[PDB]
Amino acid sequence: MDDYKRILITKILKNEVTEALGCTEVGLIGYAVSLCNISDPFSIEKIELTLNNGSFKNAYAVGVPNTKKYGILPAVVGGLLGDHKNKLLVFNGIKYSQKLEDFIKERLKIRVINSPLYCGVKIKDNSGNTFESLIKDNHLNVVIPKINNSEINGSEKEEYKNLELLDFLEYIDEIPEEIIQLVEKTIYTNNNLIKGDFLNFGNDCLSNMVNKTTSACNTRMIGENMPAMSVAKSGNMGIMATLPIIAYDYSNEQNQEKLIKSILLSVLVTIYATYKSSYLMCGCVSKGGMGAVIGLCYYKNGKNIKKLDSAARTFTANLPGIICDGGKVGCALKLASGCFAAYSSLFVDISVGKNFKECVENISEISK
Amino acid sequence: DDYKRILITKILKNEVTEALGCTEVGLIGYAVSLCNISDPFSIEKIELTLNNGSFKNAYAVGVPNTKKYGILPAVVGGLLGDHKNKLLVFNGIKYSQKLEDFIKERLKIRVINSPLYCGVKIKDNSGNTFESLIKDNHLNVVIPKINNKLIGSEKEEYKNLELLDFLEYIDEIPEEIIQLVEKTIYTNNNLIKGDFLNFGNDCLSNMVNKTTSACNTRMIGENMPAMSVAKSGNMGIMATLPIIAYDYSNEQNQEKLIKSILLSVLVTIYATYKSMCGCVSKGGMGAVIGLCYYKNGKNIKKLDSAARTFTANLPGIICDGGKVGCALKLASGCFAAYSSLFVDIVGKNFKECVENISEISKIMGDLD
Ligand code: FES
Ligand code: FES
Ligand SMILES: [Cl-]
Repeated sequence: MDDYKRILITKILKNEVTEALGCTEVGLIGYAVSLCNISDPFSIEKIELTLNNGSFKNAYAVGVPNTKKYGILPAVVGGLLGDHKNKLLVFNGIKYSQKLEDFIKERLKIRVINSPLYCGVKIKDNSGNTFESLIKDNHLNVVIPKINNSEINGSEKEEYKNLELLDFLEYIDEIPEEIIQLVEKTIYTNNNLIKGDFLNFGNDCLSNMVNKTTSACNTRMIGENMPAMSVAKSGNMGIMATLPIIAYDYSNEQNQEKLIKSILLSVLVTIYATYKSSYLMCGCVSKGGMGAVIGLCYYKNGKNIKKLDSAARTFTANLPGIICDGGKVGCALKLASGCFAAYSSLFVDISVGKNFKECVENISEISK
Repeated sequence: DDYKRILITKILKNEVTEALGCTEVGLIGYAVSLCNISDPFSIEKIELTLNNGSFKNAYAVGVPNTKKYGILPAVVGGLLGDHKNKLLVFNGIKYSQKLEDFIKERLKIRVINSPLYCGVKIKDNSGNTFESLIKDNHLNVVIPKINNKLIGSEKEEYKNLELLDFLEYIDEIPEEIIQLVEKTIYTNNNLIKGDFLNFGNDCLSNMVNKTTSACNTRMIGENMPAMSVAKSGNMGIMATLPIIAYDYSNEQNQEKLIKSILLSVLVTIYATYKSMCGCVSKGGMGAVIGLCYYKNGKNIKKLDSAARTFTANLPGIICDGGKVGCALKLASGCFAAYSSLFVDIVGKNFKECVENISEISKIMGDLD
């Protein structure tokens, strides 16, 4: 029950659980374009956007919220219309302009590079003035312009990646008030993404998990005007960490107290797995699904360390596809596979590590 | 028209065979039997060299007709069996507890990090030496030099066939092939014993439960054979069991079952010829195609969509955990094959998909 640990986990939770309107690809472009703070978008002579291929491929299939359009072009226009103070909720309240879209299309150049996360914007004005913007790395830090920080150090995340599973189990038993509100907002937000049926096999627990997870994932993908609660700057890791648990709870006890603790443990595990991991390819399901299998195991078996280690082991052995196909449906399919692996891991015991910590570290080593 | 019928029929008779135990123990038994020792009690030393990709998948596998698990009883079973039986070497053996204890004192196991390898070296109480070697794939007997029994240009022609060719073949099946398909259905249905992965009752959870149950029956070493496809019993289970379970859950059409099972076997052999493990990537492709034919008939647009979705939702490929890891991979294969029949998007068509999965399995094999 150390109070130093409680403040460290709280700061990391407040830093890694954030709202994002639209998928990372379009939202990141919109935020980077808004950071240039152009007063008159019609006074622009040239706009060059530099994106890495790893991320931003599949941006063509992503709906930009409040535009009724898909891809990079509407995301740039949306950024010119949005406010940088909104961060990844930049598309909120924007009034899409078809006039600005056609104006920008005949002025937009896209440069694609082969590198980790990168989103740079360079803009030439009709008066010679230049404006630059830059968001970099999977932690989405604004490099250009220099902004005031809520300020997690490298040593802080190093301390968190040395914590044990028991530390997260203790934390969920005495959750701060501010974190209870955050978890409840996460549950509400990600449950609101459930709309039309995407993959409904039956009425049982597993199919409700698959159907609700794939439905929330499709709602984001099509460009609906619903924010999502992302975990470690990934809206997919957010859905994967929360929706299989929200659906499991709906199919079982409908216990709001158990749901808060299981969702929180899942987010804590998802951040932990992300911090231990190195990026090169996807990981939404290997990290978010590990949070889900642990969170589901806590809902099902309580504070049982022998059960938790057995679910981590079975999940690591039944790990889904390394590479995601992308496109309009790829992520939804991987997330449905993640549901199956996380759910089925709660019924098989193996003999891939010897415990939760060794399992997360093993999945980290396979990222080569 | 009739040239294709004879080619397909010969390949069907050559690739659909009975197998008693799992490949790991059966391969050891066959390699030990290839030394053809007259008196097993006249042996001074036995060294078995195995690659790790098959050693780890053998430490808990039951050896048929022994009531024991692992490498030691498989070697003893090989000393008792006949090399003319190949993959059915453990058939009819009379296990000797005296020979087991005798051999345990003289047996050395060397483990190497390489593709499939199973070598046996034996020193006689008279100084004479006897060597055996199977490598790359079971039945590839390098030492001793043997005449080629089962049948490169025939497989090359079959590798160039279209999906339509298999759809035509299942509409006018020879009598000898209908008996083979019925024997395959009976044999693999007989492996279903105790429930392994329940999930209640649904078409999907029935497929999962029956597939994982048949796998567990083989894994524990029961003296009941399996119908293997391109050798490998796991590939036979994956190609047949999900279809047998789907048929039991929806209608009970024996005619549609025969055609769907046959198409699945035809696709499974095709995918194998167009090539590491791949039990689920090849057998599961046969299953999704066979299930799609049961569900939609001779519809090429549906079949193309089923292969595309399966290729995008492709399971693990690299199986860890152990022997239970195979049952988990086959349960994941059930989910991917079943769910692929409800989502439309990869290759673009069946042929491009089989060729694509083949290219990615090579990349996974180059990791180690
Ligand atoms: S990009 Fe991660 S699941 Fe698709
Ligand atoms: S060896 Fe093929 S699924 Fe395990
Ligand atoms: Cl096998």
